[PDB]
Amino acid sequence: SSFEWFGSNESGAEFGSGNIPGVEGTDYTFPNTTAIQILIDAGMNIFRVPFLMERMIPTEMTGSLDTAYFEGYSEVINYITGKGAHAVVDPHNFGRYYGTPISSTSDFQTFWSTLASQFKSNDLVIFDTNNEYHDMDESVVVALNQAAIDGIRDAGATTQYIFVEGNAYSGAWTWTTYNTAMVNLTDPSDLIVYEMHQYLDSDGSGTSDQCVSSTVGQERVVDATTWLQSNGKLGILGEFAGGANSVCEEAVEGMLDYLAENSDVWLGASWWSAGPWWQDYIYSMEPPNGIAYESYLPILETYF
Ligand SMILES: *[C@@H]1O[C@H](CO)[C@@H](O[C@@H]2O[C@H](CO)[C@@H](O)[C@H](O)[C@H]2NC(C)=O)[C@H](O)[C@H]1NC(C)=O
Repeated sequence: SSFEWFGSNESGAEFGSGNIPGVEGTDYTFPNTTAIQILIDAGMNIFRVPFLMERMIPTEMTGSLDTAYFEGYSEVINYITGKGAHAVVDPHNFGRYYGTPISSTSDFQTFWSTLASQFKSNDLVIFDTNNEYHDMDESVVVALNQAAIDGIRDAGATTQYIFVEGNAYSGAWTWTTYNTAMVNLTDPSDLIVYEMHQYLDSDGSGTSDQCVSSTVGQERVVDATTWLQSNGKLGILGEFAGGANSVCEEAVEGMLDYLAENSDVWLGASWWSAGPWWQDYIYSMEPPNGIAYESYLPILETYF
């Protein structure tokens, strides 16, 4: 292999974000375990599974677990890890709860204790503090990541890796601009990995199948790599995608090339995304039909 990890996001349980709590099979759905097996069969060994905070612990983030939503969610997590792959537990929330930016470190830490308690003995679980903090003050974002860490560990979830995420959608290309204060994160178990996202379209939003250039991928992860090398941190590219065309594919190959050459900071990547409701989606990695599945899986498998 080139990386310690390589996998895909498995979306569905976070869809219908406009509808809280929402109803399974209408607003949202869970990932298909059979389809995950196919990607395991192909050589993928880590799976990031988004979910909404408000659906997991309704009303208040110090509250109790929704039994139904948590069992739909855990069934997928226990399938991934029961097959010996890592499962990334991902509250897909942008640093906001019911749309308000999160500003209580003690409440966020209570949220994470409650959640991380239900997974404390599954070493294959990874905890992801929050998906893409944005438009919040840097200090608050940093403290929230430290709150999550504290609630995870104090819940006894002490062997699992913790993916922490930066401000500014935790993009790699803006990391040294917004997220230099994220060095000051500690963890008693010392298993912090910095999870960065990188898309290759003009604004980096990853909503287009067009890339800026066949070198834009590596160009957008060089700064972030020297920050990890300099300050002695580990990184994982938690989301990345390209359109099904040659220029994009060249840019993903050149970025992954660069990351794999720097294996000593970069532990791997995860594609955005797989999951059973993507259909026509320009980045769908979901078998048997997904546009990325046909075009990129043959490419990415070179790095497994
Ligand atoms: C989950 O994934 C499996 C594997 O892709 C899907 O099974 C396929 O289902 C369609 C028709 O329903 C068939 O064309 C394929 O032959 C099936 N492949 C199998 C069984 O390996 C299954 O439909 C998916 N379930 C969902 C999306 O709910």
